[PDB]
Amino acid sequence: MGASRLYTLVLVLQPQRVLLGMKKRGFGAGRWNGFGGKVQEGETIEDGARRELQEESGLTVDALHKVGQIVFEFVGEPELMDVHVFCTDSIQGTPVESDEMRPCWFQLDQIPFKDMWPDDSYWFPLLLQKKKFHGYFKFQGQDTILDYTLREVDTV
Ligand SMILES: CCOC(=O)c1ccnc2[nH]ccc12
Repeated sequence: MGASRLYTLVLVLQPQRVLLGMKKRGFGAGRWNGFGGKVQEGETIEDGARRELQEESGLTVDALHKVGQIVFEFVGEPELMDVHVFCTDSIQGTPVESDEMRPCWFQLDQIPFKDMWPDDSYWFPLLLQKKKFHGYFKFQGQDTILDYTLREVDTV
């Protein structure tokens, strides 16, 4: 309940590896993550996903697929974060470093969960298993999960 703000998150997932970026500034700096950000006025959610992927990594894609939705609450912040998660295996181009992100490929048994947001350990396996999901995570600061829910869905 309450006003929420729209965000995107894009995971480039190939058969034996996944592309992540080391966030170089701002919110989440110092952690590996997918590519994304705030959705702007005048663009769809999926347009916003492609825009952030191109700005942060130089990549474009043929198709994005909806895989999940995660709602974040941060203690003492008024806006909830409504994050729409997408995947793809159809990249056009070679990934390149930006002001915001330094991209690297990881093997699927070497995903660096110790240096990622702590909710990723819960929902990433569902992404890897190609299951669609709805998550909720309540955070105190950037390290501590106070409450969460997670379930599989038919419709994202
Ligand atoms: C795209 C904006 O997503 C983020 O703000 C965020 C916050 C907390 N855990 C997270 N895990 C992955 C992303 C993420």
